Amino acid sequence: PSKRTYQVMISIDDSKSMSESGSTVLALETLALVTKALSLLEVGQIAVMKFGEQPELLHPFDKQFSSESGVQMFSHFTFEQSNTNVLALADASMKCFNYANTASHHRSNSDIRQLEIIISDGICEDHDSIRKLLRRAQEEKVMIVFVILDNVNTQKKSSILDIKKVYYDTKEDGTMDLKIQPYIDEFAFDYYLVVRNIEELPQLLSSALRQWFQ
Repeated sequence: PSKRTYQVMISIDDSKSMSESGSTVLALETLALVTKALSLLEVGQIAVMKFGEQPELLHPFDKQFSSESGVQMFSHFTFEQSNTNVLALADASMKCFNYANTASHHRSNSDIRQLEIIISDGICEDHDSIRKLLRRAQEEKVMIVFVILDNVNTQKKSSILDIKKVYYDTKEDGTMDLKIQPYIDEFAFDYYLVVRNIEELPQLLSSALRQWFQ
């Protein structure tokens, strides 16, 4: 291995689609599985935010310093058990955008890449907001990762159609452009991927590793 100084914020969806237990459990437990199994070394730490209709910081980078804090605090931070929210993308984005990056920037006084991991199931109700959110991230040199839930909490046939329908509509109505949602992810480096479950994480980590590298 070799030097890779950076810090990471992980933002986990707390909207209505997370109301199915499969979505919340796998997303939060996996973050916890990773964190617990992870040599969360000096190279970079993890800050975690929850977000629905509004973002909530669950904890700062160095707050749940001990994995034990995570062992108990995942319950402390239980996501809505029966979720009825929407994703206020613009706010969730600006909250972690400003917080994680500013905190990292000041906190460590060093050569740290700013990475944000986005865990959600797809297109947001206000995805149009991306044109500015993207703009801001670009200007500020902020790196992101987008993990797309298969439109969880909707019939599997609908997980597909809900997102493809936006595309289908995009094709006819010249007003519309699905691209704005995928757009936020500059996939040349800031790759995004639709997944079924937590076992696609090794792909992410590995792809991300090369981006962690350089």
